[PDB]
Amino acid sequence: LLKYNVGDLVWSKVSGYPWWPCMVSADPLLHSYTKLKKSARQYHVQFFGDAPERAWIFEKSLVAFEGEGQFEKLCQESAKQAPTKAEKIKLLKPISGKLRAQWEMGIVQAEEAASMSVEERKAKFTFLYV
Amino acid sequence: LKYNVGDLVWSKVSGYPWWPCMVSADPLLHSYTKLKKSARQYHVQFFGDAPERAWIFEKSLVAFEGEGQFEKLCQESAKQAPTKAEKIKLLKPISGKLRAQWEMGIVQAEEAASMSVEERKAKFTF
Repeated sequence: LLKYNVGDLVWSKVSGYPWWPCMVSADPLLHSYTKLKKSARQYHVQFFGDAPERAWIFEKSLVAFEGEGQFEKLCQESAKQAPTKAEKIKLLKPISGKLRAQWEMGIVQAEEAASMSVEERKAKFTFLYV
Repeated sequence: LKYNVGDLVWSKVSGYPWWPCMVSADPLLHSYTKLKKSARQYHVQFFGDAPERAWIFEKSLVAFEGEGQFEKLCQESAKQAPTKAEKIKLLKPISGKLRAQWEMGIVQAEEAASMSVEERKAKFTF
């Protein structure tokens, strides 16, 4: 019912990627965290992991983050909606390699963040130029 | 395919000016091009002093010949803007930190353009 705010934890879905743990944050060059591409709202997110990536993601590809247990249900619904048999097969491959290691590292960071207050998690996990 | 890894391109992302980029392998997916079918995307790294990367639709990519192309791309994007609000935003001049980083990307892209493919791939791939 409410708009996400800076610091909220979300799952993000990018094509070719498993659902990914993120935090809504302000774009450091645009100084906005939500905007209209003007009727389709996006939010700015940073992707947890070892690499500090960020992106503008459409509202419909974001799901509020409660914990890693949601990942099962998100994947089942992505599979039971995959149009082609070819994408269904790609979705059923257990994630592996550097992709898996970066995703598991992202899950650990997001679960630490989920147990902090918003003001504390913004201080700790916001990417900043260093 | 219209581009190979190491090709310099301009990328259009909503809210951003046309931005100098290099086509590159996604470090996790290992691909540099893919279908989201019949709608091709390419993976790019945005020049500048912080590493950013994205998957961009081919229709939002233009081969990078030189800085002089920018105002041409901007004029064409403004004619095509879906709404007058978006048009007006495209016509406002860039400044502040966004422009400083844009100019950083223009320097590295010209520098990268002035060295061979495998030369540029070595230094600029993060």
